[PDB]
Amino acid sequence: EKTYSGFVAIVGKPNVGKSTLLNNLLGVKVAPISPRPQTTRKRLRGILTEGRRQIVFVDTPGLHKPMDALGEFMDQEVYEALADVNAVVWVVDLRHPPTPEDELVARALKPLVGKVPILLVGNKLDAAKYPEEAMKAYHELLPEAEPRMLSALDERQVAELKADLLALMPEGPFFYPEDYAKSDQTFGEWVAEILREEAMKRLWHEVPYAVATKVEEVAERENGVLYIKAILYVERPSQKAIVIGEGGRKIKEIGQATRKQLEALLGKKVYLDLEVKVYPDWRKDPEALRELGYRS
Ligand SMILES: Nc1nc2c(ncn2[C@@H]2O[C@H](COP(=O)(O)OP(=O)(O)NP(=O)(O)O)[C@@H](O)[C@H]2O)c(=O)[nH]1
Ligand SMILES: [Mg+2]
Repeated sequence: EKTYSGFVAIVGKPNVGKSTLLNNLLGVKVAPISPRPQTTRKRLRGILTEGRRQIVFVDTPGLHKPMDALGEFMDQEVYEALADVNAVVWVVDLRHPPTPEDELVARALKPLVGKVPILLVGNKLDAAKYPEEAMKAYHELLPEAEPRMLSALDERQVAELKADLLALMPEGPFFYPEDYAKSDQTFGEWVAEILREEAMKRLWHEVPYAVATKVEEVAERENGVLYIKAILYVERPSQKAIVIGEGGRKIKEIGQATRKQLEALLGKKVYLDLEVKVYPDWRKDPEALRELGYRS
């Protein structure tokens, strides 16, 4: 009879496991993940429907001090993610004590204390040496939050968190139909993000942060083969050379890894063509940002 529905923002500094947590809460990979401290750049909605209850999760960019136009967009994305939700999941890395970036998040959540439930989720319990001490320090930054320690990779602990969040949703009609996709994004966007993820993990120094991607063509082909053409943009000529690599070895590595992940997630054959292009300092180009989808 009755139905419950709400939004849950997932926030925290970069690299704590926010996107990993979302994918595991949903049971399907919808968000890019990488070991680099600036992977997510735009809010991403993950739709969880369980029985008569629905949660629209909002993954967000890691909170940080903006350095350029892209950073400003990202900062605005976090701010807007926190404007109207029914609960907030603040993810922290239990492997170390709070950093100034974590304190930045605690500060951003103060106005929500007492207004919306805040769950302080300590992540990476599996790799933390001093989980308890770390968790205690994080909690002192926002005493009002409900603390818990887990690994976003642990099925049982994540399922427990999911149950606790569903019980917090207010009565109301579902925001999305119960048969809606697991995330609110186009197939093209999802593919471009998978490619960016594989690129970021295989590039170093400043290059990962200069990478943007876009799918320009998707089409049925060959013998049940899905054809995909995508562009990997960089900000400068020296980066293009490095992404391509000696004899095109680097871009081939990236392309192969992306094709294989795509085939494993889609369960079908994929033929992927990649082209590397320079989009002149696009992170500072308002027009470029709009073309690339970082619009607002
Ligand atoms: N050992 C361990 N690693 C984890 C866990 N959860 C996430 N990670 C790792 O932490 C890194 C960052 O995870 P990710 O989900 O991209 O973090 P994020 O908070 O979304 N980063 P950003 O804000 O930049 O988008 C990845 O290498 C990921 O595999 C966990 O429970 N245990
Ligand atoms: Mg992320």
